[PDB]
Amino acid sequence: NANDNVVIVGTGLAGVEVAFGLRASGWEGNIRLVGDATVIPHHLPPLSKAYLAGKATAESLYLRTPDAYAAQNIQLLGGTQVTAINRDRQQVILSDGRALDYDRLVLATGGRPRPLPVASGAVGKANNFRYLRTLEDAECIRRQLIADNRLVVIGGGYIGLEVAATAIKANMHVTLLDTAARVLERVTAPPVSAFYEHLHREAGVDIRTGTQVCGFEMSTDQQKVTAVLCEDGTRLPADLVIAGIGLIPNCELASAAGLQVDNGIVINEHMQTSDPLIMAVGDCARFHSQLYDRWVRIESVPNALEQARKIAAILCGKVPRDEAAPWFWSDQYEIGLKMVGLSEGYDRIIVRGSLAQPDFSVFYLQGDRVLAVDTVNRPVEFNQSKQIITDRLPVEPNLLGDESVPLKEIIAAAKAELSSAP
Ligand SMILES: Cc1cc2nc3c(=O)[nH]c(=O)nc-3n(C[C@H](O)[C@H](O)[C@H](O)COP(=O)(O)OP(=O)(O)OC[C@H]3O[C@@H](n4cnc5c(N)ncnc54)[C@H](O)[C@@H]3O)c2cc1C
Repeated sequence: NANDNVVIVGTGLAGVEVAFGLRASGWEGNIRLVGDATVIPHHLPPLSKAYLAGKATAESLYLRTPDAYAAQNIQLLGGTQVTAINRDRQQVILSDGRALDYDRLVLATGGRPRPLPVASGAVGKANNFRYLRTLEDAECIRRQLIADNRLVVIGGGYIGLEVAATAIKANMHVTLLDTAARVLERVTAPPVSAFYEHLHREAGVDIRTGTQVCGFEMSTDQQKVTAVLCEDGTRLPADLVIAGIGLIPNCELASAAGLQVDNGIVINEHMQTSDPLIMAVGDCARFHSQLYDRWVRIESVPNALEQARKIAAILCGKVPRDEAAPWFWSDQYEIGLKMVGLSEGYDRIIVRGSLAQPDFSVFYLQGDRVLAVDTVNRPVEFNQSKQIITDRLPVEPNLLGDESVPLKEIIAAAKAELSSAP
C-alpha cells in the first residue's frame, strides 16, 4: 500500500518467505523482519543432512543472499526479541524497550525444542549434549561427529533418524533410543517402522525401542556427559548425546496478546488470528485443513512456503492458491523419502512394491479413501499420489498394490468414473 508498514516476527523460512513474497507480489510498503536469531536467515533441512556432514558450505545455507535484503528493501533486524504486541496502538515491543508500528503484523515464530526433563541443569548445559534446531546446534554437533566415538540419539523422529544416519556415515558408534514401541509409531504403519528399523540396524545403528532415559552420568571437570542411563538400568556410555523429543510452537506472544491459542497460534482461511491485523504462519500456525476437515499444525518446509505465499497473495489483494495436500521429505542414507497427506485414522495400508528394498510406496487408507502415501525412491508415484489426495480421486483400492498396473492408469480411470457415472 506504499504506506502500510508490515512487521514480521521471526526470521525463519516462514517469515523470510513472507517478506520476499510480499515484495514479489507488488507490495510497496515497508517490510520489517524481526528475529531473535543473530545469524543470516538460513535453511534448516541441511542441518541433519549435508551440512551436518560437513559437505556443504555455510554460504550455501542462506535463504537469501545478504544483498537481496537490500535490493528488495526488506529490513532485517536480528538479535532482537519481540516481547509483546499492543494490538490497541498497533505496536510491537522489543526487549530493549523500543516499539515498532505496524498496519500488518505477521507471526512467523516457529517453535522451540521440547526439553528432555531428565536432562535439566548440568546435563543440558554440557558441550556434548545438544538439541538440533539452530545453526549453532548443527556446527556444535558436527565438530563432534567423530569416528569410533559413541553417540546416543534420544528420539526416533525423522530428524533423529537423519542424524543417526549422518553419524553412522561418519563412522561413529551409534545408538538410538525411542520410548515408542517402534520408530515413527504415530505417523506410520508397523511394516513401515520395520523398514526403518531394519534400514538403520543394517547400517549399524543399534535401535532400542520402548526405552526410557532415567538419567545421565557426568565428568566433574569438563562437565560433560559420559553415559546415558535407561530406566531398565542399562548404561550407555556416550561421547555425544543428541536429544530430540519434539517441538513446542512459540505461542507466548499471541497468548499474552489475547489471541486464540491451541497447540499453536490459531488462524482462519485468511491466515488471520483472533485479531484481523495479525496473521500467523509456519510451524507456529494451527489452521483448518478443508482436505481433512480438522485443525492441524504442520512443521515442514512445503507447509511454510505454501502458507507464506498465501499470506503474500492476500495482503497484496491477490488470490491465494487452493489448499494443497501437505507433504514433506526426509533424506536418510541417500534414500529419497517423500510423504504426502496425513495418515491419521487409517483403517489399512497397501504396499505397492517390496518392503525388502528402498523402492515402494505405502498407501494409507480409511475405508477406500487414500489419506496419505509414503514413497521410498519413487518420485513419480509421489507426484501422482499428490494429485489423488488433493483432488480426492476414487482410485481403485485393489489395484494400488498391483505393480503391473501403472498408477497413471489407476488415476485415469478414477477421473473417468467421476465424469460419466453418478
Ligand atoms: C534439523 C532440521 C531438519 C529439517 N528437515 C526438514 C526436511 O528435510 N523437510 C521439511 O519439509 N522440513 C524440515 N525441517 C522443518 C522445516 O525446516 C521448518 O518446518 C520450516 O523451516 C519452517 O520453519 P519456521 O520458519 O516456521 O520456524 P523457525 O525456523 O523456528 O523460525 C521462527 C523464528 O522466529 C523466532 N522467534 C520466535 N519468537 C520470537 C520473538 N518473540 N522475537 C523474535 N524472534 C522470535 C524463532 O527464534 C525462530 O528463529 C527441518 C527442521 C530442522 C530443525
